[PDB]
Amino acid sequence: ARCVRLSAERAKLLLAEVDTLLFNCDGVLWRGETAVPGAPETLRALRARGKRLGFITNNSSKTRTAYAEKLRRLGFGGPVGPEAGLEVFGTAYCSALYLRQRLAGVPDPKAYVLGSPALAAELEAVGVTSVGVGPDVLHGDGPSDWLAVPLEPDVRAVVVGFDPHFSYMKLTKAVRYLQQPDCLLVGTNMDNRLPLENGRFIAGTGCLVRAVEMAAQRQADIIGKPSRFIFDCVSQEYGINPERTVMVGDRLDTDILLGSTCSLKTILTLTGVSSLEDVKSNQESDSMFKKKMVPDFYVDSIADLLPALQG
Amino acid sequence: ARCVRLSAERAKLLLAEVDTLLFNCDGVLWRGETAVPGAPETLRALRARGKRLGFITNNSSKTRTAYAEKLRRLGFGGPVGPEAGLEVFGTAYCSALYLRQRLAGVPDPKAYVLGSPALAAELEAVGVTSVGVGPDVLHGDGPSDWLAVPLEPDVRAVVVGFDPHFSYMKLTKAVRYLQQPDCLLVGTNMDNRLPLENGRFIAGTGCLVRAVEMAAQRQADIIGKPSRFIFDCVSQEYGINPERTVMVGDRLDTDILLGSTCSLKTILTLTGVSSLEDVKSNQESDSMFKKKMVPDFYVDSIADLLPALQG
Ligand SMILES: O=C(Nc1ccccc1C(=O)O)c1ccc(Oc2ccc(C(=O)Nc3ccccc3C(=O)O)cc2)cc1
Ligand SMILES: O=C(Nc1ccccc1C(=O)O)c1ccc(Oc2ccc(C(=O)Nc3ccccc3C(=O)O)cc2)cc1
Ligand SMILES: O=C(Nc1ccccc1C(=O)O)c1ccc(Oc2ccc(C(=O)Nc3ccccc3C(=O)O)cc2)cc1
Ligand SMILES: O=C(Nc1ccccc1C(=O)O)c1ccc(Oc2ccc(C(=O)Nc3ccccc3C(=O)O)cc2)cc1
Ligand SMILES: [K+]
Repeated sequence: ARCVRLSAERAKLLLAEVDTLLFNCDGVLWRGETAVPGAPETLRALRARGKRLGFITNNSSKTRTAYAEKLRRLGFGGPVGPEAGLEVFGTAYCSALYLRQRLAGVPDPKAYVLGSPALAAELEAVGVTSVGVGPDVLHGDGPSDWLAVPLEPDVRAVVVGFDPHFSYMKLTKAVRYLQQPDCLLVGTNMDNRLPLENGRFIAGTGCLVRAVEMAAQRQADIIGKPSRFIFDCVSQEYGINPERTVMVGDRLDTDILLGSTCSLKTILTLTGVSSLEDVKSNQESDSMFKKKMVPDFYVDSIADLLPALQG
Repeated sequence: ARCVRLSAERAKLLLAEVDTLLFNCDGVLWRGETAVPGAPETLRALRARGKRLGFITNNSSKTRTAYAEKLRRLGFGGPVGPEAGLEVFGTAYCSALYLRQRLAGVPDPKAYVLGSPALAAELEAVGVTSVGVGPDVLHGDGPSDWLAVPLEPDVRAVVVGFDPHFSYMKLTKAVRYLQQPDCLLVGTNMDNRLPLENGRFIAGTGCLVRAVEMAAQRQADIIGKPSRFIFDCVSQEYGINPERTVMVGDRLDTDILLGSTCSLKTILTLTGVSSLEDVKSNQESDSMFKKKMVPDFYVDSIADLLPALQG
């Protein structure tokens, strides 16, 4: 955990020692719809050497198939056909898995999803009916009118994911549903800001999840990184061996901390949000938790692996 | 800080040593439009005894003048006419004063207010123009469209107050405005829940302010209780003497903590949010901050002061 630059020799040693590599799609492989220069060639070379490539993302907007299509379109060489989805693990699919297990044996389970269409679709495939996907503008002169709005009959969970239609009405409805102790609170991810191309960014799902949490005085179960649950899903379907697996990430609090908590080796790409200066601040601090989110190796871009892989 | 019940004897002695009593309007004096039973008579008796009564509230929805009208309407016996407003101190008015200080020397001052009409009105009286009050529904299929929406040219502050129209578009616009370093971030209050009559509650301004804070990675300046600023505003016009002043409140984290930090004596009314068990948790805990939010006296309702006052 010394944030060593992964030079070609160091990279060759690490690559020989690891037969699986896990990546964060946003900020490592690609930004916006534009690939990080050289990243596609790097991942294709890694597949050529026989290394298993897996993808972990905190984005609830896209399904497994959609993310796989993006990776193939941009030349990261995923398997073609339906099998592609198996390679990518995202908060939407993992949220569906969490609700499948937790609400197992519940008849015709339904949930209030303050989230994207893909999240609702993944839940539907799991069998969880979804309500609340879409706009919910506020109507009423005062609080009583807002609290009077009708609610769906059987809602056993609230899923907070990226919802551009998020409103105070949705927050009030979420609180009302969550007043029942049985009702679960699920947060897709806890990212404060999410990066976009050209150094632009938009507010992160975490802002919504913290708003709902505070309003209901409940602590949500966060499916996404850095929670061990997303790693457990990957481990259930990939059979990950922590000693022989690497996590490539751009965000210290989510990706790198996932690696540290789950005993995976960590590579930090500076293409994305986090910076070497942030690592230095965490290193200097005496807090052990801050020390956890310190990467084993750092690369300017994933493309810096190409010299070793082009061997 | 032993949370002793305010018996009639204790009340008479305490009233003898204190010549000013400050109250929280919501949850102590009244809930909704329904007054706490006997409270109007208590405050009227305090006026008759000569005790100076002042009001501090975290609600940005209501103007100073409107709160005064509520006080006379419900029989709490404030001075009639314009001077009524002098008695009430609220987050809207205090926020306007804060912006008067910070935006002093600014031509045509403007702010993006995620808030009520009353908040904008108080700002307007101070001279600060308001933008964004009202619905701003999100339209557009993706992030680029949302960030392309035009913004007003001159915004030197963003004020996050209770906004029933809060939406992701308003959060994005607030983030964009706060990206300029000069732009200030002001939060009217930081309450997670606000109480309503009938034991129901809705989400608080604090949830919205925390969402904006996280999205902008900025620390908002919180005007409302327990911030020292609201007490300074009260003291500017009242000349508060801590030895002779009491704070009557229903919420430990806001009212009682203001009393402790500003060295005012504290009475807890159980009519509102906080409960004796919460006080017990703070007393038992070894955290010093929890010990700060422990009331000196506790009264079931302010009406239990009437026996001492009817003397
Ligand atoms: O919810 C969306 N749509 C709809 C909802 C209801 C009805 C119709 C639609 C309709 O698109 O017709 C939606 C969701 C997302 C949208 O863009 C985004 C694309 C990508 C991301 C993203 O990088 N996400 C993250 C990445 C890293 C870490 C966290 C996140 C996160 O999202 O928390 C975000 C938004 C557009 C429409
Ligand atoms: O989130 C809160 N609770 C919970 C969340 C999950 C589960 C349980 C609870 C549970 O309280 O059982 C929360 C707690 C307390 C809250 O009041 C507050 C009151 C005042 C302030 C405040 O002025 N703070 C600041 C002061 C000055 C400058 C900046 C700030 C700032 O906060 O930035 C904060 C919270 C609210 C929610
Ligand atoms: O009690 C209230 N507050 C608080 C009390 C204690 C602690 C915290 C808060 C706290 O708000 O954080 C309260 C009272 C009344 C409330 O109804 C409201 C209803 C409507 C609006 C509002 O913007 N309305 C409009 C805005 C734009 C355009 C039109 C309108 C309209 O009403 O036509 C605000 C508050 C909420 C909380
Ligand atoms: O608040 C954040 N920022 C700032 C705000 C103001 C000023 C400066 C900063 C500034 O980062 O300089 C913030 C930082 C990092 C954030 O990622 C996080 C991701 C996840 C969690 C988290 O609890 N993850 C959970 C996982 C499992 C179980 C429970 C939780 C839970 O959240 O309950 C915290 C931070 C977010 C905001
Ligand atoms: K960077």
